[PDB]
Formats: sequence, C-alpha cells, structure tokens
Amino acid sequence: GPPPRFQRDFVDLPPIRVMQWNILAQALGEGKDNFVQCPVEALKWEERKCLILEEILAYQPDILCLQEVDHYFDTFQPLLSRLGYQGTFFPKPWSPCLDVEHNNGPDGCALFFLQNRFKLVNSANIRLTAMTLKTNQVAIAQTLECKESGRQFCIAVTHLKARTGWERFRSAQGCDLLQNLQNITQGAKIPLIVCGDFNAEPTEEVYKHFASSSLNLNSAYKLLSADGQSEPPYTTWKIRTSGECRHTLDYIWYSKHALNVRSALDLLTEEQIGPNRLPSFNYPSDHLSLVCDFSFTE
Ligand SMILES: NC(=O)C1=CN([C@@H]2O[C@H](COP(=O)(O)OP(=O)(O)OC[C@H]3O[C@@H](n4cnc5c(N)ncnc54)[C@H](OP(=O)(O)O)[C@@H]3O)[C@@H](O)[C@H]2O)C=CC1
Ligand SMILES: [Ca+2]
Repeated sequence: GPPPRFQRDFVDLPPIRVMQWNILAQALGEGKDNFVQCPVEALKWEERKCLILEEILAYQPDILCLQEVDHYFDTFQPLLSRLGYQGTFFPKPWSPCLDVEHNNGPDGCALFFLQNRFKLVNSANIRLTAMTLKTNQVAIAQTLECKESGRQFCIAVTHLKARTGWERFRSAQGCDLLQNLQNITQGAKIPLIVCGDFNAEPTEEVYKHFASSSLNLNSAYKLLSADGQSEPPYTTWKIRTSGECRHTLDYIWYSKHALNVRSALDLLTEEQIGPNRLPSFNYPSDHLSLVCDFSFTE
C-alpha cells in the first residue's frame, strides 16, 4: 500500500508544531531487534534514511524530538540544517549500538528547531539518574524564545529504559527528569512540552508521576479519543521472535494551563498498517511519529 504519511490525518482539536519520533537506530534495526516478518531489504540504511526525511518533510514541524538517532552527524544534522533546523545531539553513555560489528556509533536523543522561528535561550544535556544511580538514559531540555512574540517555552526530549522488569527503574528516571524540569522552568513559570519514548504503558508508575506532577502536564494524544480521557491504543506495533508487540510508549506532555492542543496526527488502522506491521518497505520505524500543533493560551 501507500506510505503511512499519505494515510494519517490531522484531527482538528502562529501555531507551533511539535513532532515526537523514536526513529529506530540503524544498528539496532539490523542487529538486535529481530524483526522476523520485516524484509531485510526494507531495513537498509539508504532506504530508511530517505523514509525518515520524507516523514519530516511531510509534516514541516517547528520542533523535532527524536530518539535512537545513530546517524546524527552524518545525516540528520547536516540535512536538516540545510532546511533551517538548529540541532543538538546527546548520546547514551553506553549505547547498545556499539554491540553491532558494523554500527555507526552510539544512539541518543536529538532536538531540532527552526532557527527562523526561535532563539535558543538555554540548553541542558541531562544524564538521568535513578535515586542517584547514574543510568544509561539521557534527556535534552532547551528554553526557546519565539522571535515573533517573545514568548519563552521549554522543550524536552527523553528515552527511558526499555523492557519489562524496569518499572521501578523507569519511575526513578522520570522523577529525576521532572526534578530537572522543575529547576529549568523556574517552578512552571515557563511553559513546558516534554516529548519522549517512555518505554512504559499508561499503567506504569512513571506515567502516573507525570500525570500527577505539580507541573500540571497533560498528554496531547489523549485528545484523539472520543472524550479526550484515554491514551491511544498504540504508538508502536511490530512482530518479534518473542511475538507481536502492540502498545503505547510514546507521549507528548504539555502544560495544561499554558498551552492548547490545536491538532494531532491520527494513527493507522489495523487494515492500513498491513499484516506485517512496522517497519516495512514504506515506513522506517516500529514507532509512529506523533505530531501536534500547539498555541499559547490568550
Ligand atoms: N558498549 C559496549 O561495549 C557494550 C554494550 N552493552 C550494553 O547493552 C545495554 C543496552 O543499552 P540500553 O540503553 O539499556 O537499552 P534498553 O534496554 O533501554 O532498550 C533496548 C533497545 O532495543 C529496543 N528493544 C525493545 N525491546 C527489545 C527486545 N525485546 N529486544 C531487543 N531490543 C529491544 C529498544 O527500543 P524501544 O525503546 O522502542 O523499546 C531499545 O532501543 C547498554 O547498557 C550497553 O552498555 C552490552 C555489552 C558491551
Ligand atoms: Ca527500538
């Protein structure tokens, strides 16, 4: 069928468009994930590189928050720079990509913004800790200033520890991240948007901490549901040796009292995604991109 970027629609709910995407590290896609039903030819870097850029070009985001970026310096930083994006990259200290014999270096988080829209006010590369234990996961938090209005806001991207058995570990990481954002936003004086692959479904403690934080954060993709009270049924969908995995791990959190969600990019239906799920010949990651338009209240 056609590329998913031709199937997904924006639900209507100087806007700022934020895109959240775990793009699937090249070294991990070929060497560790064991996508037993995705053809190997669809995982080639040249094919994936082109599909990732096409997704970004389709949605023309003002802010791009990425995880699992192992081709920052050779691909995404130079190419997106030519399109007007300023980039920041922060690698995991011990990336699993380094376990692959022909990898392209460590993966990590990246944060891109359109230079002609925003001025960079401050930036922090945060190594997440779990009750003071130094972990292998990271966050980037930047304060930006709108060059037209003068409004400042904070954008953060993170990637938490994966897999079952790390629920308490993820909760501690999230608490550290929230603690950092408390400091950077001066007690919610600055509006906040947090993008990440939290590697946790809404039933996990880490989700509840974000949902009950005094930062007053809402999850943007809940607004796709009828009453706006439920997270989407999935943000990642693939088939491993272990079995078919379909769950919600990706979120865009936002200051409920300071930002309004104007739109959200809808999900694929079961019929549209195809029997072989993601990734595929027409989509380069096992996670769907999340895209929302925000506006400042009043
Ligand atoms: N540098 C070196 O020399 C050595 C590296 N290692 C270590 O391996 C460790 C792994 O790194 P870490 O950051 O903790 O990675 P995580 O445990 O947090 O996640 C594993 C990565 O593969 C994806 N994934 C999800 N489910 C599975 C699965 N069932 N099987 C395989 N992959 C899956 C995940 O994506 P998603 O988020 O979407 O779920 C994720 O990106 C590192 O600490 C590294 O130091 C091991 C030996 C030597
Ligand atoms: Ca992955």
